[PDB]
Amino acid sequence: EELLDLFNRQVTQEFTASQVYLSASIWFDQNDWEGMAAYMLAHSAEEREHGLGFVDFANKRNIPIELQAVPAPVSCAEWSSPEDVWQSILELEQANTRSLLNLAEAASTCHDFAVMAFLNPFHLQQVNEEDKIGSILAKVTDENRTPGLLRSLDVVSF
Amino acid sequence: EELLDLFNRQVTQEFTASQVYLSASIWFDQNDWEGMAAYMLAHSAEEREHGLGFVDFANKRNIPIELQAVPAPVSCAEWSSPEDVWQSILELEQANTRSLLNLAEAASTCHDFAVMAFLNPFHLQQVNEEDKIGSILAKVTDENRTPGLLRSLDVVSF
Amino acid sequence: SEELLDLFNRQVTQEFTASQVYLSASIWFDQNDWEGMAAYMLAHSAEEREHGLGFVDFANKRNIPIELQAVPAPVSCAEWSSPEDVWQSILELEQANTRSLLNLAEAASTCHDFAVMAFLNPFHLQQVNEEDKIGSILAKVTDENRTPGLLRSLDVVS
Amino acid sequence: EELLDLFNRQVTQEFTASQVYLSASIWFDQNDWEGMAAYMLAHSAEEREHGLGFVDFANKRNIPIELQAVPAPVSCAEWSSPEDVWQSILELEQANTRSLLNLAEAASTCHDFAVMAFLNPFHLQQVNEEDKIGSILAKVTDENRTPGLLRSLDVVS
Amino acid sequence: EELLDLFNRQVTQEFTASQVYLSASIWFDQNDWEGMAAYMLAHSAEEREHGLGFVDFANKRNIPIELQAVPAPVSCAEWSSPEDVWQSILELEQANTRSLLNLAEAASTCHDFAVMAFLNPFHLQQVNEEDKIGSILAKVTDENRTPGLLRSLDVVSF
Ligand SMILES: [Fe+3]
Ligand SMILES: [Fe+3]
Ligand SMILES: [Fe+3]
Ligand SMILES: [Fe+3]
Ligand SMILES: [Fe+3]
Ligand SMILES: [Fe+3]
Ligand SMILES: [Fe+3]
Ligand SMILES: [Fe+3]
Ligand SMILES: [Fe+3]
Ligand SMILES: [Fe+3]
Ligand SMILES: [Fe+3]
Ligand SMILES: [Fe+3]
Ligand SMILES: [Fe+3]
Ligand SMILES: [Fe+3]
Ligand SMILES: [Fe+3]
Ligand SMILES: [Fe+3]
Ligand SMILES: [Fe+3]
Ligand SMILES: [Fe+3]
Repeated sequence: EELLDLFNRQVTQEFTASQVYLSASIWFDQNDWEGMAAYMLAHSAEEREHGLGFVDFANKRNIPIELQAVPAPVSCAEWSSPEDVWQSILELEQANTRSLLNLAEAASTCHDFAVMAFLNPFHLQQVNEEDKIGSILAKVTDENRTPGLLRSLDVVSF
Repeated sequence: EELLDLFNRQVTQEFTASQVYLSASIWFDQNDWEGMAAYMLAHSAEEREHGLGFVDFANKRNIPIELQAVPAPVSCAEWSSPEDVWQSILELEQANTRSLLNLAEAASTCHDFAVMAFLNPFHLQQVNEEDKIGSILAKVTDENRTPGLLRSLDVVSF
Repeated sequence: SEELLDLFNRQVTQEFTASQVYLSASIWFDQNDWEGMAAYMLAHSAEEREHGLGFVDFANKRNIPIELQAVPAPVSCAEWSSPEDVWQSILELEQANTRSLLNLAEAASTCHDFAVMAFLNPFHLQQVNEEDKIGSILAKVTDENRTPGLLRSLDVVS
Repeated sequence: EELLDLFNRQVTQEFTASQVYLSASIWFDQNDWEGMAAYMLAHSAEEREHGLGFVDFANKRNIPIELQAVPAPVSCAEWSSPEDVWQSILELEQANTRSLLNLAEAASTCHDFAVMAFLNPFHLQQVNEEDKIGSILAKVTDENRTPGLLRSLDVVS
Repeated sequence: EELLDLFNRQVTQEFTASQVYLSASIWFDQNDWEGMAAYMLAHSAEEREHGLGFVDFANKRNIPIELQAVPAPVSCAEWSSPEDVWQSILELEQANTRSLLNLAEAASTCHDFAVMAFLNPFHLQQVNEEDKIGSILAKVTDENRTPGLLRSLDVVSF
C-alpha cells in the first residue's frame, strides 16, 4: 500500500510542479521577460507529460490512481527578481528528484522490478534538469550584477 | 451621424499614428539606432494599412469619408533618448485603443452589428500591440541603465 | 426566448427564399439571352442555399428547432422587362436579407445570446460586401444601358 | 538654406500627393469605378514610397527632416465625372514635376552633385507618369462622349 | 589638363584609402578585434576596386594615367582605441567624398558629361559609406563607455 500511495503522490508532485512552472511564466511575462516566460511555459507542459506518464503506467500495472487537489503555487508572492524565480524552480526540481528517489526506495524494498525499471529514465532526466536549471540560475545571478545586463540575455538566449 | 463622424476620425487617427511612427524612425536613424528605426518604419506602414482598411469598409458600407489634415508629429521636439521615443509610441497606441473602443461603443448604441464585427480583430490587435510596445519600453528602460548597453541590443535584437 | 428562435428560423426561410429569387433571375436572363448575368444569378442562388444550410447546421448544434417553411413562388419576374429591373430586385432582396440579419442580431443581443451573436458576425460582414457588389453592378448596368446594344456587349465581358 | 527647405517641402509634396490619390480612389469607389479606384490606390502607395525615399536619403545625407502636416485634399468636392478626377491628378503630377525641377536647380547652384544624382531617376519617372496619366485622360475624355461607354472600359483596365 | 590631373589623382586617393583600411585591419587584428579587422580588410579591397574602376574608364576615355606613389598610412601611429581608428576612417571617407565632388566640379566646368555620368554612382555610394561609418563610430563610442562592452559586440556584430 505505501508503494501505491507514493506512486499516486508522484502524479500530484508532477502536476504541482507544472503549476509552479506556469506561475513562473506568468511572473516573467508580467515583468516582460518573454524568453524566460517561454522556457517556463514549455517546462510546465513537460511536467504535465511526466505526470500523465505515471498515470498511464499505473493504469497498466493496476495501481489505483486517485487524483488529488493540485495546490495553488504560492512562491510567486515572494518573487521580486528573476533570481528569486529560478531559485524556486531549482528547489522544486530538487524536491521532484527526492520524491522519485523515495519512490524507487519503496519499489526496491518491495522487489518491484517493473517500477524500478520504469523510473530509471526519470532518475537520469532529473540529473540533467537539475544541472541545467543550476547553470541557468548561476548565469542569472552573475549577469544581474550589472544593471540591465540580464535583460540583454533574455533577448539573445531563450 | 456621430457614428459616421467617429468612423471618419479613426482614419485620421491611423494616419496620424503612421506619421508619428515615421517621425520616430527619423529620430532613431539620425541618432544611429537603425534597428529601432526599422521597427518604427515598418509600423508606420502598418498604421497606414489600418487606415486604408477603414477607408475600404467605409466605402463598401456607404459611410462618407472626408480625408482630414494629418497633423505634424510634434513629440520629436521633446525626444532626447530612445526611452522618450518608446514612451510616446506607447501613449500613441493607448490612444489608438481608446479611439477604437469609443467607436465600438457608438456602433453598439446604434446596433450597428457590421461595424462591431469589423472592429473585433482591431480590438485584439491593439491588445497585442500595447503588450509588445510595453515590453520593449521596459527592456529599453532597463538596458539603458548601463552606458552603451542599449546600443548593444539595437544590434542583436531588431 | 421563443421569439429569438422564430427569428433564427425565419433567417433560414429568408435564405431559401432568396435562393429561389436568384434562380428566377437566372431564368429571366437565360430566356432573354443574357447568359453571363444568368450564370452569376445561378451561382448566387447556390450560395444563398449554402447560407441557409449553415444556419440549419448551427441550429441543430445549438438545439434551436427548425421548422422548414414553404419557399414562396417568386413574383418579381412577372414584372421584369429589362436587366435593370432584375438587378434592382436583387439589390432589394439583399437589403431585406441584411435587415433580417440585423433583426436577428438585436434579438440575440437582448437575450445575451453570445453564441448566436458570434455566429452572425461573418454574415454581417458578408452582407456589406454583397450589397456593395450588387449596387455597383446595378450602377454599371444602368449606365451602360443608356446606349443601345452596349449592355450586351458587356454581358460578354463580365 | 534654400536647398534644405526645398528638400523638406518635397517630402511634404509626396505625402500630399499620396493623399490626393487616396481621395481620387475614394471618389471612384463611391461612384462604382472599381478599376480606376484600384489604379489610384496603387499610385497613392507609390507617392508615399517616393516620400520615404527622400526621407531615407536625407537621413543619410544629414539633411534635417521636419515632418509637416499633410494637408487635407480639397479637389474631391468639385469632381463630378471621371474626367474631372484624371484632370486633377494630371495637374498634381505636373506640380510634382515642377517642384522636382526647382529642387534640382537649387542643388545645381549649390554644386550638390549627390542630390542631383539622387534626383535623376525621379525626373525620368515623372516623364513616364505624366505621359501615362495624360494618355489615360485622353482616353477617358474620348470614351465619355458616348453614354455608358466609359464604364464599359473601367471593367477592362 | 586640370581635369585629367584630378582624374589621375582620384586613382591615388582610392589606393591611399585602400592602404589606410589595410592599416586599420592590422591595428584591429593585432589588438584582437577580428570582426572590425575583417570589415576593414573588405573595405580595403573595395577601395582598390574603385581605383581600378577609374583606371579602366580613363583608359577607355584616353585620359593618360600615371600611377603615383601610394603613401605610407601614418594614422596607425596615433591609434590607441577602436574609437581612434573609426574616427580616422570617417575622415578618410569625408576626404574621398570631397575629392569626388571637386572632380565633378571640374568636369562640370569642362562640360564633360561622360565624366559626370561616370561619377554619379560614386557620389551616391559615398553618401551611403559616410552614413554607415558614421553610425558605426557612434555605436563604438557609446559601447566603449562600459569596460569590455565593445568587445562584446565585435563578436556579435561583424
Ligand atoms: Fe517532473
Ligand atoms: Fe522538470
Ligand atoms: Fe522532466
Ligand atoms: Fe493602428
Ligand atoms: Fe499600431
Ligand atoms: Fe496594428
Ligand atoms: Fe413564436
Ligand atoms: Fe415559433
Ligand atoms: Fe412556428
Ligand atoms: Fe444570404
Ligand atoms: Fe447573397
Ligand atoms: Fe452570401
Ligand atoms: Fe511622386
Ligand atoms: Fe506619381
Ligand atoms: Fe512615381
Ligand atoms: Fe573609395
Ligand atoms: Fe570607401
Ligand atoms: Fe565604396
